[PDB]
Amino acid sequence: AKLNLAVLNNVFSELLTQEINRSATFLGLLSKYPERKSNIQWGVGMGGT
Amino acid sequence: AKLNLAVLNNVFSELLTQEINRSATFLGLLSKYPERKSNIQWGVGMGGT
Repeated sequence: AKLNLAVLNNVFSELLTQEINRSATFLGLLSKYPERKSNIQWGVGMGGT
Repeated sequence: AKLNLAVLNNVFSELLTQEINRSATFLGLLSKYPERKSNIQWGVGMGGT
């Protein structure tokens, strides 16, 4: 018959461990640009002469 | 009939040599901590978003 076997409390501690891998490497070097249009159009030149 | 044949002192020497391996290598570098609690509780964060 313990006098504090039901009053002692369970407290965690500030030790959150980052376990999941959410990395972004190839997104991090593509030299981003703000295109506010409907579709990107440029010109490709083949031969023929 | 010899004079000092019965009266002999068998004195030892200062040559105690220990032949045991009481080494603590992996224990001696763990950066020991004191704690006063029932059990350590921390939080491991997984993914899910």
